[PDB]
Amino acid sequence: PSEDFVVTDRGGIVENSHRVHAAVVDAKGRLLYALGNPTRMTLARSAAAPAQALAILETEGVAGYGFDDADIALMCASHSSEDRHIARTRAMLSKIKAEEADLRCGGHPSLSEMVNRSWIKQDFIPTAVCSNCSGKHVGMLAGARAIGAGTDGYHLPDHPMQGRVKRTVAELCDLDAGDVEWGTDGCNLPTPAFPLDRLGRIYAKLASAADGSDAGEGQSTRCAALAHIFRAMARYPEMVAGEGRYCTMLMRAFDGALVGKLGADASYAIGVRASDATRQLGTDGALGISVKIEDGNLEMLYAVVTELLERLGIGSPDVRSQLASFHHPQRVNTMGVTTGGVSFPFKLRG
Amino acid sequence: DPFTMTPSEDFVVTDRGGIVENSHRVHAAVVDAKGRLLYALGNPTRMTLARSAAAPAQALAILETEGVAGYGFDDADIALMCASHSSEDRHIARTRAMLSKIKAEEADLRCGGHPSLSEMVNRSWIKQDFIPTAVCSNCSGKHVGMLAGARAIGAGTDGYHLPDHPMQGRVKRTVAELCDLDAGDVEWGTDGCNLPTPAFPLDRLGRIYAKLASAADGSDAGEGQSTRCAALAHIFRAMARYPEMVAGEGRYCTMLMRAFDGALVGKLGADASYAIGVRASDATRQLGTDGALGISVKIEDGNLEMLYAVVTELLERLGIGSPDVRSQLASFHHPQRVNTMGVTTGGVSFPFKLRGDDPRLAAVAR
Ligand SMILES: [Zn+2]
Ligand SMILES: [Zn+2]
Repeated sequence: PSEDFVVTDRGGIVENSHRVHAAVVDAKGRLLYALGNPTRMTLARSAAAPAQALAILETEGVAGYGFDDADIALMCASHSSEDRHIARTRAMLSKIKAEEADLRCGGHPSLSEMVNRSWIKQDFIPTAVCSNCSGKHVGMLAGARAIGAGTDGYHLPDHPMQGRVKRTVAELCDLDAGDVEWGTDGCNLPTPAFPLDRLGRIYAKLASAADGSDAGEGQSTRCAALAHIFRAMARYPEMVAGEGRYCTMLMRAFDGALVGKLGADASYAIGVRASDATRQLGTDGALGISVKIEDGNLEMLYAVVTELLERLGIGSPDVRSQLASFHHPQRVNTMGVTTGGVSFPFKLRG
Repeated sequence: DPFTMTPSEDFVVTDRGGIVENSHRVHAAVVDAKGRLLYALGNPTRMTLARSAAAPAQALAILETEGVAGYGFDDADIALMCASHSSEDRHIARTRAMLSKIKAEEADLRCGGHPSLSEMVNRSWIKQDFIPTAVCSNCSGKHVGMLAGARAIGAGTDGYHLPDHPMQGRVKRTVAELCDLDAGDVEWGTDGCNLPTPAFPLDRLGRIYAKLASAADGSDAGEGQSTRCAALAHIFRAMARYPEMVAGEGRYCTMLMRAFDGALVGKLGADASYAIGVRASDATRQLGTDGALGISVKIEDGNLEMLYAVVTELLERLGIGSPDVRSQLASFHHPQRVNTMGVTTGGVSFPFKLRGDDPRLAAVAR
């Protein structure tokens, strides 16, 4: 495994360096390109949300609630707690006849500094309905209600809804139950850990299912649900994160060519639909990308993800230039002087 | 394998339920009053931007500027020269009092405003829609001292912050001399407050602080000192007596220095460097030196929360502190990992190994 770093400098002098791991996999999960240790055991955190959305959508009876594509995107989200995410959360609660008091997630400072500053000015204390995970929680309420399971402990590991989540994660990873480890996330759900390349496998299967759907293929019910999830994220990326957020600007820039998702502590995953770019990389199908910054730095994650799309030729220069402020973050001091930059001395191995 | 551990494996690590979340490479040097390396983590000579952990050397360059003594700066003013302060009202007030002492105005500052280094101060700013200005800079005390030096020598206050200005020529020389380095062995960038900022091997940052602490020792014992040594001792005394000017309420540097009640001074450098100067004590003697001691730390990826955890762990391993004094730092030592429903999800640990084994075990500094 290579010593792959992203490095920041001040006047050419090394400031910080961050170890990068990355996996690029085809639709079956075969490893195509790598940085660092592409199989590093990694907490997927909220980059697992589409698999959790799959578990929700595959639960008997959930279809009768009439969740729409923006609802599903919110199930996939780490949203910024904008008023529009709160509103959709309440509208999802109304659809399943539940109440904010039924949520088992808690409030937290918004993932958007601008939202949080507006909260601070107004003395606003976030509650359960503000959780960046509030959409997947409503979905898990919905699933528990759907099969009659009882709603108080829908978040606990021994509840049938978390059993479905756990089975669904392992099946998407093509792992045995024993090879996925579990802790607890900030929103109080079980959260999985598995080799980094398998996170890319999940998103390659999202993008693969989307390709099979627009191609009129016989699809399994699971493939069709994955296709729907892809479609929902790509259509409502503002629900997946929010205004000014990397995930939203990425997906907006690519206009349905890919879906992408943040994991807390600096994981990222992308599913890329089949394209001239994927074919040039040497695969006849969809593509998956997963990334982990070893030390957890988000600013460096987004810089590295954007540099990696460039290395991979994914997008056009014009399309990627929408992400320019993430690719080379601003390094400007309190008097407007540029003090340094970011570098990418890493080499993608194939 | 505990019998093949290497500096490349010196890490501080967070976990979720025992599953590794993040890991951060640790570099540290522990040196005696002459800079002799006593203990190390990672690469103790890593070329490193000291950032505002260099501030006591800039304060020294200010105080050794002929004619500055006539302004009547007091020990709290000097502590503020050594500061990365929280932009509390008292820090802003002292900045304006220092401007008045040298007959200058806020428009003479060449630093700019920025969100407070204190979350609580920043919250009050956000409520009031307050836009911070030059006089709010965490470096304002330093900048005023540089204005004072430029005035005292007749240099001209426009440009005091630029490398070619004699005040910055004084800084650059003073820094190299404290590190015992030739000029070509210190590199220079520009910091957030718009001053030249130095980079030199990590151990030399410990060297500067060992020299602060040593000078304090000599002054307190009544030894005849050079003008420089007496000035170092004054800087030490100022930081240790007014630690709230060096940082602010709730800040690590202030809580560290209050807890130790004069036994040491310590200072943050941005992007996760730390420096501590320790007066001679039973603890330093058990560590095997007959004088003062300096410590310098760098988290490679720049994480501050991990910095404070690591510095506190390292003080415990060095036997510096009592569990009682060091217990005021307990929230820094083991950062809370509690989710939005009050459940603890994980923790920090310190898989690093202080060195200073089989002779065939190479200690390749990395
Ligand atoms: Zn969550
Ligand atoms: Zn400064």
